[PDB]
Amino acid sequence: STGSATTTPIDSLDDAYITPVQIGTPAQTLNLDFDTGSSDLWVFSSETTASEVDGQTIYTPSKSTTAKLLSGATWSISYGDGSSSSGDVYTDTVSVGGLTVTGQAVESAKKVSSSFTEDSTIDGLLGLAFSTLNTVSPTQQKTFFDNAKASLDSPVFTADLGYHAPGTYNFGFIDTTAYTGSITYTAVSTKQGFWEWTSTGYAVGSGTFKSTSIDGIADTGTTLLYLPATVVSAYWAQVSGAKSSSSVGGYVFPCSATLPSFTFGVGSARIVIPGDYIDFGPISTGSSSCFGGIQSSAGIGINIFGDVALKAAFVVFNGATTPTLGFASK
Ligand SMILES: CCN(CC)C(C)=N
Repeated sequence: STGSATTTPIDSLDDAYITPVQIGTPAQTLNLDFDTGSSDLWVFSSETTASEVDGQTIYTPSKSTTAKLLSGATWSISYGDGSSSSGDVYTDTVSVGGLTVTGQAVESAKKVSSSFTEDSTIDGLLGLAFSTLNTVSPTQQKTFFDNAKASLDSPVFTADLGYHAPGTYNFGFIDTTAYTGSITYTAVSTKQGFWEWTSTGYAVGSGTFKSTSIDGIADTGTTLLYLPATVVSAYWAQVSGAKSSSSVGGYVFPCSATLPSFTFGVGSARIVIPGDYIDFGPISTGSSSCFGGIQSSAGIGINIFGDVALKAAFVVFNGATTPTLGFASK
């Protein structure tokens, strides 16, 4: 089997991407944030504290003939940005782009933190990291991908995120029309439960390539590109007036600037992030100070190849017995 679903930016800045997902019988369609940095599929629901729902579409398990309470199971998750959610668990039929999994754990939120409430466009998350990170207790549950894998034509999914435009998540096949050149594959460590790999270096604009190992994670659920302070300083040094602002919480730059590109290495291959991808707009409405799309990972403990990096590539998440990651230009 295969599946193919369009993913759409939630706003004009590509702050996140939502993908429609069918849950239950008859189908209830929710728009979920596909997140290769976590491993829980959770949704706003009829059980979510009413004051914490503001415009989201909810899953109502009592209206699904295939929903079954997973007795005794609870979940609780907190993300790198300080947000969180928790609740109980149902199993139900879940379909993405024509690919159907029966008996999928659907984690129903009883509580969500303010940033989720405040984002009316995201009805929940669909985790695509390794199932070892799944938070369901006392019996850990599998991701949608892990459940689907044996049925797929090939045990892979691909992320093709758009810049200020829709893109595609495919399951079970590689669309050879969706990228240019060849796909370069690179080794993955699953030791931390992430799609963790090592970039071979970077360049800033038309500058020379610096060969240096940068261990990090491919994370569709993170907006920006978080890299070591040395690398980030070298980038912003090429932008007149750019500075790190503790009050704003990162590097900012004059909105009048033209940003240089940023290149990252994948083996001997190179992925080029155009300068415009690194512009996240005024820090507040009407400001002439703009927020940078490349930021320091120094306070995080891990480097993160988030959407800013991934949207510059066609990315293969290869879930074979020994997983690997593939990157192609597009
Ligand atoms: C987990 C990231 N997130 C969704 C974009 C929020 C609202 N905190």
